[PDB]
Formats: sequence, structure tokens, C-alpha cells
Amino acid sequence: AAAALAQPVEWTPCRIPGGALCGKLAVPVDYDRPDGDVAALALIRFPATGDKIGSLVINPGGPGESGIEAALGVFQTLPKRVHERFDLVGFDPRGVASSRPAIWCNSDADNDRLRAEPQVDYSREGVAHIENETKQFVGRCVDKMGKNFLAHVGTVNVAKDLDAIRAALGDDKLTYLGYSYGTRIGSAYAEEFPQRVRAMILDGAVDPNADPIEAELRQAKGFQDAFNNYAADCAKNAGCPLGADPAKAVEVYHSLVDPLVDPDNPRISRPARTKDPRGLSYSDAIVGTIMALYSPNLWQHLTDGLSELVDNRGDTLLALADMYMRRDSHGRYNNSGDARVAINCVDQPPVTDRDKVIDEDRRAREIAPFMSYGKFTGDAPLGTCAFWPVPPTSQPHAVSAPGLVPTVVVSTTHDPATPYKAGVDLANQLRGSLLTFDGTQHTVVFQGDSCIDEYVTAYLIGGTTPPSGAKC
Repeated sequence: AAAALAQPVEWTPCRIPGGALCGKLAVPVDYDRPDGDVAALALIRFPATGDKIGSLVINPGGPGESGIEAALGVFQTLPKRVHERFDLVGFDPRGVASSRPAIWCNSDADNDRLRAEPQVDYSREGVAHIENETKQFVGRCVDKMGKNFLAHVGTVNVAKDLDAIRAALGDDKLTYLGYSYGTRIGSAYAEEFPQRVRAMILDGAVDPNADPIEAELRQAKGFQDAFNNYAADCAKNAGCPLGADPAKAVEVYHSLVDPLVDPDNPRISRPARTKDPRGLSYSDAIVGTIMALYSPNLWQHLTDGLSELVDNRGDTLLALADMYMRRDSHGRYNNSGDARVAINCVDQPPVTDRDKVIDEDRRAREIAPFMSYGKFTGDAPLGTCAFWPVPPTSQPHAVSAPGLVPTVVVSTTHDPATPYKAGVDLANQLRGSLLTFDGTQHTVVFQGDSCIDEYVTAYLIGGTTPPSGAKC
């Protein structure tokens, strides 16, 4: 519906708090082919209540996460001063959620069937099974999307979309807040449109120069550290289902989740009983645990989920895994999972070397024993991107944007998903400021911490950056 060239966004009330307005923006699928296929990006806008500086455009990360949904969430925790001075704007990146066309690969049944599998058998036969499933997944993506849209969903094109959004909002310069993956949008935008950046907050950092395997292993270490902090906390509390000795927590954890796999056939699930018909598979138990380690706000749920497992029940861990997968109460998945893969697979060269992948699994098992089953087998499956039918549109490199205004990178000391040091490195590459938050969670801005939010508010409004060494 949105007209292919700079037709202004037609705003209409969303059908929802704060007089929110909604509209669509047309962008070209291929920027080298502006008369070609068009994508329609969905936008949400919460008008400022005071003297408007401009729009605060956010991205929640993922990739594959809806910026409209995140804006609705952020609206509730937005500081009064930011609400006064900025229109809060969310957008769904190309291919995500309400934007069109939307990346779709799996049916709801495809996803359910995969989650029912233990996903633990890394024998040659098990690796072949996983890689066959992966090839069929990629075939489904190609069949539903076509190679042309898949080729162009990457962050390099999201950054160009973002400048079109800036201009469509009437802003001369971009004020931007990005979480996790959204800091790759931020630094890509910073490199291509440095003269358009008014202000940037980047919470939970992606280092675009990282080696993909070492970044994955650092992420594995981040989740093991988070697991360790969760379990040492749990050990102080009565009835801790992992026990009172945190040196034994990984062992006790495996005594609870390992029985969900048939000990004589690793392909056979023995799911824990739930009220849901699915029951709790081993793979969903791990995924639900990973979900809970995103925030101490979810640690009570992990404790509930593990206490249930003592009695061979799995309802809370299943619900946590559903939250991770974004499967709603009617069994419908949103498209975040499929979009996340399709975007990740074009944002850098995939790992295709079998030895590197096998060595990565050998190391991951030692770095993060909570989420590995049994023993190293000598084999491991290639990731989905090794089979991707469309080439990368970005290459790892250190951010180089010399004219860029000072920016703020927020980094949490025991962030499991984007570890602390990645924020230090990103702030170094941007020559920006590093704001430290001491905690065991992924992201922190506009999530209840006045110390963080006061720094962010002063930067968004006055351009003031935190002093060197600032901590919250």
C-alpha cells in the first residue's frame, strides 16, 4: 500500500496508550534497483508531550524482534523527560513482524516437531539428521521468500532503511537507541550516514570485528557465568532445587534434565509431564533455562521450573521456552525465529569448515557444561548459515566512523548474551563513551534503573556523555 517513492507516511491511530500513531514506509528491496520490488515497513509513533526535539527511534535487537512491540514496552518505562522531548518511534525492520514481506520458513508444526527432539545426538548419524533438517529448512525459506528478498534482508540494508525512516519522520538528524543486535544497526548506520547522527545509545554490544566462533564461545561463557550466578544465588535460598553447594549445581542440574533423554538412545525423548500435551523435551528445558538467564527477574521462574523437574514435571520450563520461541497460547509462532536466522546468515561469512565447528563444540562443552549433554563425540553439525543460498552483505571489520558525534555504549558486567568486553571494544571503535552496569542480565536502559536512565536522559537531551569510568 505504501507508495514506492518518498510518499509521506500516512499516520493513523493504532488499533494502545499515549495517542499512538501507526503507518507504513515504502523502501526498495534492492537499493541498486529502486524501480523494483518494494518492502513496506511498519512504524509506531508516540508523540512527545512537550517541546519536541525530534524522534527517538529504537530497535530491540534479535535480530527478528519487533520494534513496534518493543516501543509499546518501552513507552511504559520511558523517563518523563524523554517522553516530553521526543516522539518515541519503533519500526519493524524489513522482513520482521508487521513489515511486508515477512520472512517465513517454518510452519508452526515444523517448529513444534523440532522442539520435541532432544537435539543431543552428535554421532555421525545424529549430525547427518540435524543437517538434513537444516537443508529442508533452507529449502522452505527459499520456496516462501525467493532468493532476492533473502539476499537483501541484512543489516547493511536496514541501515539504509533507517535513514529513510529518519527523513520520513521529519528529523534532520537521527536520535537512536539500539539493544544488542540493534547496536549492529547503529554502527552500520554510523558508518554510512555519520553526518546524520545526532545521538546514539547502544545497550548490549555487538563487535562487528569479532570472529564468529570466538564470539559464540564468549557467549557460551557468558551464559555459564550467568548460570553460575543464578545457582550461587539459589544456593542461599531454602529449597534450592540445585542444592546448597554451588560447586555441584551443574551436576545437579544435569541430574534433572538428563533423564529427559533416553540413556540408551539419544534420539528418544522422555519428556517431563506437563498440562500442555507436548511435555518438556531436553532441548526445551535447555532453551527455557537460557531464557531465564537473560534477567534476574526470571530466576524465580527457573527455580520453579527446576523444582517441577524434581517431580518429573515441566510446565514452567516449557513456558519459558515458549517465551524464548515466541509461541503463543494457541500454538502460533511469530516470525522472529525465521527472521533471526535469515538476517544473521547474510550479516557475515558463515562458518563452513567442519574442523572449526567440531573444535568449537569441544571447547563449548568445557566452557558451558550446563548446556551440553554427554561427552564430546568428535563430530558436530554445521550451523544453518553454512547452507545459506545467498551471500553475505557485510564483512567483519572494526567500526570506522571518524567524524561521528560522541555516542554512549552501555555494557553490563555479566551480560550473558552480549558480554561486557564486547561493549568495551565497540566503544573503543566508535571513540565513544562506555557506561558500565554491574549486573547479570542482557541490556538495562529504560528498564527500571534511575542511575542508567539519568545518564541516558542527559545524553539524549543535552548531549552530555557520562564521565570515563561511569558505573551504575
